[PDB]
Amino acid sequence: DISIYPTPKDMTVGNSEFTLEDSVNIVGLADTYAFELLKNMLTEIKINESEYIGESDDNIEEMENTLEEMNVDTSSISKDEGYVLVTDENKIVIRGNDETGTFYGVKSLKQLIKKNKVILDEVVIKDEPSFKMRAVVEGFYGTPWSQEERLDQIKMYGEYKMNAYIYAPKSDPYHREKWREPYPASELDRMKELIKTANENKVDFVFAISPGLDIKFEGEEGEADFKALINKAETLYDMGVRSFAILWDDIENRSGVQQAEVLNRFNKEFIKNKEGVKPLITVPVEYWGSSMFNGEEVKTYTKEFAETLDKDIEVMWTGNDVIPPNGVSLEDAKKVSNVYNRKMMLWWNYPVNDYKEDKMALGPIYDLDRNLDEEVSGFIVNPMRFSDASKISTLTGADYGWNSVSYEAEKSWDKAIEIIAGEMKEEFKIFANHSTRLDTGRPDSPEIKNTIDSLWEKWEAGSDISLELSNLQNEFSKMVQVPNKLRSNLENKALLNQLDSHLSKFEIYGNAGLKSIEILQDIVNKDMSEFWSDNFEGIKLLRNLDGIKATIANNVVDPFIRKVH
Repeated sequence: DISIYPTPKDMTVGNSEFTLEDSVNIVGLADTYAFELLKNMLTEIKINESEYIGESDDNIEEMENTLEEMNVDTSSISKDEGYVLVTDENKIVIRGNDETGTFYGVKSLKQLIKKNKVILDEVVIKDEPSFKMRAVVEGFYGTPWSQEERLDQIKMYGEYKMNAYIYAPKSDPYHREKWREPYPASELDRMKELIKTANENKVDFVFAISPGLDIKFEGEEGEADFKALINKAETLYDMGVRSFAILWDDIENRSGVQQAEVLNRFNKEFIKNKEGVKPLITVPVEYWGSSMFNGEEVKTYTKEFAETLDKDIEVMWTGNDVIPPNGVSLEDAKKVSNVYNRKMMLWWNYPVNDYKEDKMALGPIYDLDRNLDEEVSGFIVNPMRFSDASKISTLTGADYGWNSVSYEAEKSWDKAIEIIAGEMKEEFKIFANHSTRLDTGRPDSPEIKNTIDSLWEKWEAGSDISLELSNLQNEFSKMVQVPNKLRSNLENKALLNQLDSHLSKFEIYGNAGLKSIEILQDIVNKDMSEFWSDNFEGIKLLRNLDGIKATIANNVVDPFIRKVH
């Protein structure tokens, strides 16, 4: 099956395939990057000068040979970043609605090519995003991503059509403690590389400022602090920053009016007059739904903040809670969008694990309303400080952000695991299955849990539990085997290193689970001698588990083994 990720809005596969000659000839004028992409891919074919055909164009080009050729398929792709992609048996058309659309068209093409002959299936794809902003924020506490990780992350975003990176590292003082101060000389090449890499990838580099700890609003100092703010933003503009955010999350000041005013002035006196600068982004003091309401009434801060703030300023919130245990429903978002008189942006606190750092979140974006896009214009993933380990969840986030209507968590998770773990995808999922739930997320190993819950009812009733024991034994044997196989074969070694303690603990859980079954079986067999021995071995395995810091399988398997003892 043809597989494009994120899942395209509209895709129809054709009957035939075709192959490519060693010469191509591309007709198109076109986005530098979309075009340089097309090239690097062909050369991974050559460009002929005369008469197989590949027409790559944006709508702003109104290119003749392209628009003419594309008569067979009709265009109601209107949204920004939308594109159409056609292949037929031999022409291939890459028509965006814009420079980004054309880039994404090529990204989808790059996933169509099967390489030996080099074939390219025939399809019509009509495609565009559910959310206009699909971002990752560096918003965890703990050790920041390194330069290599950041660059690596940015490239992944462009690959999967995420269009923004919010640079908000808690430990970088020039975003916060020293917000007034421009970036030193030493830092400039570091930042430009980020910005340039983001630009080449159609990823908005968003610079976040958190002035809230000491900013002044009142009088002479207010005017100074405001000038400081304008200046800093000018610096960043000079580096190439075209997207900005001012954050009030997690500070002292509770003046909604003054904060909104600072934002409106900045929006007025900086944003709208600077060329290519995108809408300002903010986050309130009351950034979770429940913080915004006292019963049915809107709280003072939110009332003043929302009433004062210009409607074209984007506002992030986290859902009903800081970490919503059961995702975010359309009605949750409606309640907040009604107060703010605008589509909200969802800052989604998963896979971030900074509040539970010994457990990795390796599951799909889960329990977010399929039709959130009705009230929400932005989807923002807050990842773990562990970059490679964050990728699986983040990619499901890319899929949801791009195509929320057709997003299915489990099927999406399968594809992300395949992207990240390759040939080891089955072994990886067996592991990741036990590591999805933190304060939010898909519940861990749900079938195993049902098996156990069902087992205990039968056990208390003295009914035969052979099928369940058999089922559990299969699971536990896989748990025993997958760590060595992953340690041996997982190609992503940063990922392997991040997970190594978890994998070792997982192997011991497998063994402890196998022993727990034996203990249960001993009781059924009324074999007092065998029971004593197994019980003793089981206590030792429990001790081995308790000695390892890493948290995995802690909601389902762990209580099972402890209940048996």
